[PDB]
Amino acid sequence: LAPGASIFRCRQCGQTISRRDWLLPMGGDHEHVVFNPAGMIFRVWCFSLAQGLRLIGAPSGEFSWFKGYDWTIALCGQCGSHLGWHYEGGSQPQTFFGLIKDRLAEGPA
Ligand SMILES: O=C1CC[C@@H](Oc2ccccc2)C(=O)N1
Ligand SMILES: [Zn+2]
Repeated sequence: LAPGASIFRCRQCGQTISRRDWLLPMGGDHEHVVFNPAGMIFRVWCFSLAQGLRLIGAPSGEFSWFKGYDWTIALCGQCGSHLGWHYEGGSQPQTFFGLIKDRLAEGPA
């Protein structure tokens, strides 16, 4: 009854992005802490599915945090906030989203 932790929205604008139900335990955990080559740390949650994003450019394998996957930058389709990455080109699953947990807001359906 009345769950308050069902939907993830863009923290900056409220755009609908994903659901707790769609969390994906990649390598046995949904949470992955990673750094980019600029040394920025991200707490990434893996989702099987997401919506309301805009995927920018073509995939790159360069410095992929997930073995066998190529990444594309995922912006909030509404406000342009960088919310994470779409991963593709791999196996089991072929694709998923790695979203930056602190750039989302969790709340009711
Ligand atoms: O899996 C990923 C996705 C983002 C990616 O960041 C950059 C990669 C190359 C150059 C600049 C940033 C990364 O390090 N790993
Ligand atoms: Zn947004």
